[PDB]
Amino acid sequence: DVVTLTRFVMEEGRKARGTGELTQLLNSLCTAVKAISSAVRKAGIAHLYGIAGVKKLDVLSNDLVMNMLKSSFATCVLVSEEDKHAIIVEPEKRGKYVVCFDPLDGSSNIDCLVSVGTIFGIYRKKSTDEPSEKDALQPGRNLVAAGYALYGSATMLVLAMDCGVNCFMLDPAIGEFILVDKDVKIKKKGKIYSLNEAYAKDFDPAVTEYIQRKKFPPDNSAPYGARYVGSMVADVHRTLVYGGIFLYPANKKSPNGKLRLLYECNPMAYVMEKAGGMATTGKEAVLDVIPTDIHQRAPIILGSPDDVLEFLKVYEKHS
Amino acid sequence: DVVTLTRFVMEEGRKARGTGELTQLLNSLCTAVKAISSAVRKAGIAHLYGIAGKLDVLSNDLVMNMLKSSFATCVLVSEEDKHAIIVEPEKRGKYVVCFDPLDGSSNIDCLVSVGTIFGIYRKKSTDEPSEKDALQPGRNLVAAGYALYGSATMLVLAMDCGVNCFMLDPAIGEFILVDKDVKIKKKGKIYSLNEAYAKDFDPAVTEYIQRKKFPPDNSAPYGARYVGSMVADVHRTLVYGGIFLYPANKKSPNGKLRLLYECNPMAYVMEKAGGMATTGKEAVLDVIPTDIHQRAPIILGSPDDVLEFLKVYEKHS
Amino acid sequence: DVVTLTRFVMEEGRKARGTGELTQLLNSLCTAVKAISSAVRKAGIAHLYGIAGKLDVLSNDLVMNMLKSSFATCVLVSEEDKHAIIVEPEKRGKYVVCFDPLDGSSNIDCLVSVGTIFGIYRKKSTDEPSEKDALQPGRNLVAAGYALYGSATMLVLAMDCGVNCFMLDPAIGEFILVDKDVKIKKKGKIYSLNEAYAKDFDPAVTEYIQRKKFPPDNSAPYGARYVGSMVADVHRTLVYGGIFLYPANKKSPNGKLRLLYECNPMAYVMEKAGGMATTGKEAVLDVIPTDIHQRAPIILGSPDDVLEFLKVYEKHS
Amino acid sequence: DVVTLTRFVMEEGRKARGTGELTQLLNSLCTAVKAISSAVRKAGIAHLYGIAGKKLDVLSNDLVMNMLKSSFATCVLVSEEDKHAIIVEPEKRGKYVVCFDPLDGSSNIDCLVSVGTIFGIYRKKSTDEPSEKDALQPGRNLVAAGYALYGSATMLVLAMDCGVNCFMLDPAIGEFILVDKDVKIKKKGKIYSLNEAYAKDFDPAVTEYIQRKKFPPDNSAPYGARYVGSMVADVHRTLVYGGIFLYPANKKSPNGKLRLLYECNPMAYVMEKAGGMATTGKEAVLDVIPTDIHQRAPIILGSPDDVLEFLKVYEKHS
Ligand SMILES: Nc1ncnc2c1ncn2[C@@H]1O[C@H](COP(=O)(O)O)[C@@H](O)[C@H]1O
Ligand SMILES: Nc1ncnc2c1ncn2[C@@H]1O[C@H](COP(=O)(O)O)[C@@H](O)[C@H]1O
Ligand SMILES: Nc1ncnc2c1ncn2[C@@H]1O[C@H](COP(=O)(O)O)[C@@H](O)[C@H]1O
Ligand SMILES: Nc1ncnc2c1ncn2[C@@H]1O[C@H](COP(=O)(O)O)[C@@H](O)[C@H]1O
Repeated sequence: DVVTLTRFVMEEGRKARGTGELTQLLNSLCTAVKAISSAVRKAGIAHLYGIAGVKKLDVLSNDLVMNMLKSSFATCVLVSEEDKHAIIVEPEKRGKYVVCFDPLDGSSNIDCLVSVGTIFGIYRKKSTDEPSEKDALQPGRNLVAAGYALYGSATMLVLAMDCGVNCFMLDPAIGEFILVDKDVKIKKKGKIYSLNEAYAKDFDPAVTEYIQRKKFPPDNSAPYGARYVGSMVADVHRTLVYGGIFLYPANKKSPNGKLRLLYECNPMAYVMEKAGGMATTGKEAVLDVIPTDIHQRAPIILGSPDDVLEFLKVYEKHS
Repeated sequence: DVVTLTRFVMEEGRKARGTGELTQLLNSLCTAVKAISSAVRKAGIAHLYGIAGKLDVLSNDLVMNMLKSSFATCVLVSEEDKHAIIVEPEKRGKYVVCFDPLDGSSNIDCLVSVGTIFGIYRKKSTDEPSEKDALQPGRNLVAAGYALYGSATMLVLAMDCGVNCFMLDPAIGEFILVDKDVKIKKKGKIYSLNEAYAKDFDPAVTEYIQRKKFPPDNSAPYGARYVGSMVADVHRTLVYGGIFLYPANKKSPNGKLRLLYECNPMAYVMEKAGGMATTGKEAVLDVIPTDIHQRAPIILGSPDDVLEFLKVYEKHS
Repeated sequence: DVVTLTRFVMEEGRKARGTGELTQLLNSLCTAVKAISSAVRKAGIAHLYGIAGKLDVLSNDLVMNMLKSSFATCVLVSEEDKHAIIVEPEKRGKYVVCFDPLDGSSNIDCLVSVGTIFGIYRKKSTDEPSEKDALQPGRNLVAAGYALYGSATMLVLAMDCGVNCFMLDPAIGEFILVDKDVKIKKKGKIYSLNEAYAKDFDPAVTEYIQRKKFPPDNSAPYGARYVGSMVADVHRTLVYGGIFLYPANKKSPNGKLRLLYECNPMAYVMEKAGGMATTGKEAVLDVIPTDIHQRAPIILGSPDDVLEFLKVYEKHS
Repeated sequence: DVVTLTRFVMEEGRKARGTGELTQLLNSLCTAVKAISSAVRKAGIAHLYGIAGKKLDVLSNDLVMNMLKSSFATCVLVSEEDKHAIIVEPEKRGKYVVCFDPLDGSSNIDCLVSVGTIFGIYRKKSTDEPSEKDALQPGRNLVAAGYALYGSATMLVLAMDCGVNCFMLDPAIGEFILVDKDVKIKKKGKIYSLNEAYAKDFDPAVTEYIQRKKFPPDNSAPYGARYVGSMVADVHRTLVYGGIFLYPANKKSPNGKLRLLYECNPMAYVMEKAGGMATTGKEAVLDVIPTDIHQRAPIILGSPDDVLEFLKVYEKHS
């Protein structure tokens, strides 16, 4: 039976015997995402070039996501990549959830018409205290739901919650997300590696060794294929679907990595873990780092379990 | 004030005093690219998943049928077809179109950028059409371009006057001209190639890549980016500048990419944008084919980046 | 704040402390309707005219399938099917839905507005589901409404709390709420019926019409509009006020529009919008169905206009 | 096997050996009609309703106007929406005068019924500096005319000297597909269309005619009646399914209410080219010499035999 994202989430809420606050939050985020998809695809640019005689996309996506999340009456703290401070929703529109999100990841690459996406992660406010940004600083392990939408050749939403990962595809002709892959699990070992090899001179010796093992295999197996789109969502998605490892490791220029923790690392780490994968900083699992700044960055090496173990072994070999 | 692809192509056709045949051909190609864009975006998959109770094949069919219908073609060479398709006599015209309907079709599962590459040579031969009519060097190209289905659908069309990028507005289904007489940056900052095959790279491309991560003059290293979809990687080179290399690595030491419908369109585009495209040994538009599916090595990009590659190449010959 | 048909129905759902059966049924209906809208706007037909080489059945199938799949229906009565469909025991829920999948389908050739009409009852008996659960008088409706595919697509949804109108934004696949707690004008200035039947009208309606063209006093005449598809005509009546009439006539002694999925849904919308709907002899919402495809007379619209019809009607009984 | 509007129009420009200017005008108009259909269908209303935190017929006029000036094919543009004729800037002038109603019946849009765009195109017949007088040509001199109906699907009906051709917009690729070729009207239909409020003000010929239509003298079946109140929807149903449309003169002007240059003449032209008729009661609509760009005219149009039947009872009350 076809199932849409909306009929799936609603039914899952019924099983969960929830009041419907998270379901609203999610039905809101699903509209924000169709609107961002529509804009990314440039529906309307004829008007910008004077067919009849606008905001930069990342400003617009931040506004659509934030406006729909406030109007859901399910949020109290929202953290966005675009905003230096956590937004505390006005009491009238308050609910119990905290939402960390990256509205248009890889937006830099839009001029080059590169895949771009939206990352989000949902924490329940654990405090009984008046909402402050101290409610967003929860470890990834405490996530209720997390996921991403990827605006590629087609638009796909991947939604991860305690039951697992489910992929959903947008049909633009009717504005519905159809369930196309349920209970997605990742390849145990894959054949591809992703990292920006441009930083070769600033790489950590353990990273340096791991790539070489993939280029010139000791046991003279097939060399691993290289791929690096440079937009996190395109890269974790291909890693989920096909398997392999994605690395955005700590390199000398940026000792804590470059990728932000709450809205890029923890959502992706949670997807990867619920699909049978792993995500590690090198030292710990990404989902266990306890955040001290809502915009804190983390190293991330994530992907197919065997491949992350192999990296972790060359890593442990340099302690 | 607005120009659409249709008004541009019709107007250029007028300036050139053409019979209207190449104009009818480019229009058919435009409709095909929109129909492929809608199908790449999965418009209608709810009907597959049973709401009311192949894509690369579809793309090939859409292009084939539209081109035949244009009454502008005599020989059609496709990536999906082992032999050149010769048009029925009634539907014949003077042009030869070589096209890869959906480059990177593998990647559609990972929803990675996909594209339609195409080249148009005029049939100069007096004879009845045959596969040999597709064996003309890229230097004999009348027009070429691609359509990328990346985060938005953009068509890049290059003809004698220069390159022009067009943005598809899906709402009204119209390609609006967004960039005229495009010229690529002289030097770029990104190098693109699959470093997995490092084990099989001839010493010159190995030395080239090293000079990009550890620069002799102490500049900053180039960034690395590799979609693994030629159209995607060449459009980022066209727009952001840089160099793209699918060299002959020992595993497939003739290159991978095909000359008639992959390398020569992107090469023609690069030359009309002020760029360069080489096999290392010679310029890609000049290598005369022996086989419609002949592979070639190709290195293309900003003039000073491709010039830099040629210098380490010649320092190994 | 924007409110969409999805966010609005959820909230009504939580206020009503429902189990979510009806919310799932209304979510299902929403999807079906955006799918029928696309099919009506002829999306994809290029494919049929060979770009690469009956609308009501597809509409019946989209509403039928989305409804069995909601797990909330147990008896479905469509205009298309001669018998009430009984849902399969695994897929049963408590609601009984009567619907006309693409009302006005006969005029789609002439590109006339078309729409979908639905009513939702709640099964009353504990017996095995049968055609008899569908036979409840209109007064017992939990919700009812229609979707008009006109110059834009609109869904009007009446529930006990009131009538609300939603507009489809086709760029994002969302029904945005544009009018909330609609109420109809008390007296209108448009009368709507097929005056071609004049030879067969009973004297009450023949007097009533003459009374609108030649006012017995000296009011301006009422203007006349008859699009010819109930959804288009009753939607104009709701928005602009007036009266719509499709009475019995000798050839249709019992009327022509069907009680269960045409008259009762519109009567419920009229009545919750502060309007009236009558057969002439009794309110449409109070007649008891004996058969599912039963015909009935209906005059509906602004309260003052319908009352003035009822006075000339009773003057001839 | 498709032929699109772009291909049909281009192939036809080539056969007629034109310079290509009429082809640029007609191409420009096709885009403007697709831009309007998107707007009519409410694509984007979420932004107006604040998803991120009449104007429709003024926008329609802006889309048609700016697309035709840029075609470089026009020199005088007469719009319903504008009091005076627009003269094109000397550097963008071509040889065509276009008369158009950019969104016909945009009163019915609240109620969401069918609205449409109507146009007729003329060639400038004199050497003089362009003026409103260039637009003052009887419809007999039209080069091409048509309309676009934004009904349940969007359709463009184009009528040129060779015939009337109906094209359907596939919105999923924005392409007008030729769905029917060289269209001909039925000789006689079974629908009559007019607003019967005016019964009080109807002159005796149309009162007699409509009466013969509901109480048919020869005891045949009576005609059905339909009236949408948007001329595009009403004339289109008349083309497609046959019958008669009337919007006659009465005390609300002895001259009718619809307009000659951009409502009457385009539909009168399409009607004749589909094998139908269009009269003012006295002269064929395509022959009345206009003297003002917003001049009104009575119009009865439709199947040949039906218009001929009205002319018989019209002539009876003179
Ligand atoms: N739609 C949903 N799908 C998954 N679980 C949900 C759903 N809605 C609510 N639940 C769960 O029930 C708890 C309370 O939900 P709620 O009452 O809606 O705020 C949440 O923390 C969720 O984990
Ligand atoms: N639309 C076009 N834009 C660019 N040049 C064209 C155009 N159409 C034709 N010409 C030129 O004229 C030659 C013959 O065109 P034709 O006779 O129309 O098929 C072409 O091969 C082009 O070099
Ligand atoms: N979404 C809703 N809109 C308004 N009424 C509702 C809704 N959901 C539940 N109801 C009311 O509560 C009753 C039980 O609904 P339910 O248990 O979900 O099937 C229905 O018959 C309605 O009268
Ligand atoms: N696309 C076409 N369809 C049919 N007739 C055309 C078309 N293009 C040109 N014509 C005819 O040729 C004449 C001269 O063409 P032009 O020089 O472009 O204005 C026009 O006034 C028309 O009568």
